Amino acid sequence: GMADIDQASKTEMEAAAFRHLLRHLDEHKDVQNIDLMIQADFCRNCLAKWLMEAATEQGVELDYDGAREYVYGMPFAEWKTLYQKPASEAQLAAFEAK
Amino acid sequence: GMADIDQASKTEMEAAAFRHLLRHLDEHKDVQNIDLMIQADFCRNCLAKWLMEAATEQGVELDYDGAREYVYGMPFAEWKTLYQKPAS
Ligand SMILES: [Ca+2]
Ligand SMILES: [Ca+2]
Ligand SMILES: [Cl-]
Ligand SMILES: [Cl-]
Ligand SMILES: [Cl-]
Repeated sequence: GMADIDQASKTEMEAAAFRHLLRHLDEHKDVQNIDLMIQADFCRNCLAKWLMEAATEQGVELDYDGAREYVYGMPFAEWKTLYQKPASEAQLAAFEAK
Repeated sequence: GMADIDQASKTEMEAAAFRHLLRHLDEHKDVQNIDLMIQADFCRNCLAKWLMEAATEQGVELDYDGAREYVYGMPFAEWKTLYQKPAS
């Protein structure tokens, strides 16, 4: 199991799995952040925030724009223009519900 | 940005963010795998499969039950009996 694997390999595997998640989300641009928030309490923006937190743990610098640019594969502003639809009344309500 | 960070730190950050997502999902055991499949096209089993694929990349064995035990924080059988509900 995981307990049996050397730390360096485990870190590489967890890193690889994270990058896989980024590709998956990039391949499903129809999957909206507000729906991720409603269903699962996280979205692409949270992954960017979590990277910034990890940057602090590693003594390195990453700001939110840089983190988002990495997560989205381009500047957030461009992603928003090209791909994002604003929330529906039902999504706002359902977000307000949770 | 991310391209400016040394490779070892960047790897550590990606791994940390993956472990954060695991803790997040463990904190939301209410969030069923079906809803994740519906809304996001992946679920906890997917994360475990991706970890299996990453193990192969690293020249180590991690089988599916091993991967799921890690992702879920306990054997999947036990998780299914305690947390999984039939789909409405
Ligand atoms: Ca990407
Ligand atoms: Ca866990
Ligand atoms: Cl979105
Ligand atoms: Cl957003
Ligand atoms: Cl489930």
